Amino acid sequence: SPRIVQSNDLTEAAYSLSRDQKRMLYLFVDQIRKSDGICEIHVAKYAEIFGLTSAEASKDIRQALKSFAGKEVVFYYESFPWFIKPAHSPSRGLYSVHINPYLIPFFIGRFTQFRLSETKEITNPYAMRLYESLCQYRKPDGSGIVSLKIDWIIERYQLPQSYQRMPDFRRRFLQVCVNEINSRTPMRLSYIEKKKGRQTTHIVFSFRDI
DNA sequence: CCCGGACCTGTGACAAATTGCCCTCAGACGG
DNA sequence: GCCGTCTGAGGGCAATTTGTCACAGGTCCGG
Ligand SMILES: [Mg+2]
Ligand SMILES: [Mg+2]
Ligand SMILES: [Mg+2]
Ligand SMILES: [Mg+2]
Repeated sequence: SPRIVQSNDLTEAAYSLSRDQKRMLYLFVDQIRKSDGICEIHVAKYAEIFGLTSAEASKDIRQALKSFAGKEVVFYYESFPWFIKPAHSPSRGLYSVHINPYLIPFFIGRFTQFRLSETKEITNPYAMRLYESLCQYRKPDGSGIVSLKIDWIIERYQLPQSYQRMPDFRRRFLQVCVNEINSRTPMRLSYIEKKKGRQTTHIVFSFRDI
């Protein structure tokens, strides 16, 4: 199945994208890498890849696409827009898109890689971003260990402000996303909290392959 | 000493957003 | 050439999940 590879600069960039937008983003990165920035998406191809109907596929592409306008990317800093022209459909069931050509070197570079089947069942976009960043530290054999700082998680993934209250961080982001990964990917994930005084400062993740 | 106050935790409520579903009807094609 | 079928572009839904905040209940500080 398709092998995603991506620069670590993208794995650790600051942005806010939905699940549907990240799914499309994987195919753009795949298309670009297999080579001006103009990519293409076929409704019927998207539907088969993610086990959707043609109807529900069309709805996902259309709304994702019009929601890209105004979206930006920050590499730690420098900010860029994803698109430099609105999307448009030349043919029925087919969409044409214009990626910011200045993003090309950030896609292809110290790199991260995973098969697309590993992620196509994750629903929460924050849970996707976590699985990508763990992959960045994965070994050939399938294990790894990493400590991520809570302030850095909040900035890079752009979690909403009420998750600055730690019990909400635990309840609505950490537990759910560890649970999706353990239920929806071939990984098996555990964690422990590092504290300093009263504040929790980092989360230490350990994982292996099933 | 115990207070009021500034921290921290977890849970119950509700509001706002997203999920996979359902139905309608015109476009493109082929036989 | 007309029509039957597969597409996909629209319009909606209720059931779940995600985002937000009040309040109970712990500690330690300082005065
Ligand atoms: Mg959808
Ligand atoms: Mg009393
Ligand atoms: Mg009680
Ligand atoms: Mg009290």
